[PDB]
Amino acid sequence: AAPCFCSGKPGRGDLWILRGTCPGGYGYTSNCYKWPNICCYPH
Repeated sequence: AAPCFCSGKPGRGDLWILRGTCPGGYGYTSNCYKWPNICCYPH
């Protein structure tokens, strides 16, 4: 998933698409949100 950076966080995160929240089964907890998509942390 994307190299897409988050706010405060260099490097990368996963680009998720038009989700208001990230899947709970994956392992995230930290994410940054950019409708109509998202990228998700940790990375």
